[PDB]
Amino acid sequence: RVARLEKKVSALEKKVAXLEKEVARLKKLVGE
Amino acid sequence: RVARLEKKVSALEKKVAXLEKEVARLKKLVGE
Amino acid sequence: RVARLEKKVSALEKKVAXLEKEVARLKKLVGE
Ligand SMILES: *C(=O)c1ccc(NC(C)=O)cc1
Ligand SMILES: *C(=O)c1ccc(NC(C)=O)cc1
Ligand SMILES: *C(=O)c1ccc(NC(C)=O)cc1
Ligand SMILES: *C(=O)c1ccc(NC(C)=O)cc1
Ligand SMILES: *C(=O)c1ccc(NC(C)=O)cc1
Repeated sequence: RVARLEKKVSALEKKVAXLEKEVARLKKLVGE
Repeated sequence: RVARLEKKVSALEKKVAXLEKEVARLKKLVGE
Repeated sequence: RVARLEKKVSALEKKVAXLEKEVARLKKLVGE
């Protein structure tokens, strides 16, 4: 169960890093 | 401890999935 | 290993909370 969790958490880290980059780009595209 | 972590990870997966879908839709609306 | 996963999951939770705030703003500006 911990080895499986480690792999799910690594997959989440890679998806969140990306979303952060895509959201940063969208924020620039949309503007203020 | 591991059961509680499994619950937290499943909740994060459900939030990341969605964010991915919302981001995809926003990308289309910006012209990518 | 368990403490290391708890650290990583906490970090992810605070990055996903945010992404949800910034995606909520983008969706409001583009949608309305
Ligand atoms: C949990 O991810 C976990 C628990 C047990 C094992 N392996 C064996 C042989 O029991 C892998 C992973
Ligand atoms: C951690 O989430 C954890 C550790 C032990 C137990 N024990 C039992 C018997 O349920 C639950 C959860
Ligand atoms: C889409 O945004 C999407 C589709 C399915 C799920 N599933 C669950 C269980 O939340 C999340 C998000
Ligand atoms: C897991 O994150 C983990 C496991 C063991 C230890 N330290 C000792 C002394 O057992 C730290 C962290
Ligand atoms: C986001 O949910 C968030 C982040 C920081 C703060 N800070 C204060 C002091 O209210 C509120 C909400």
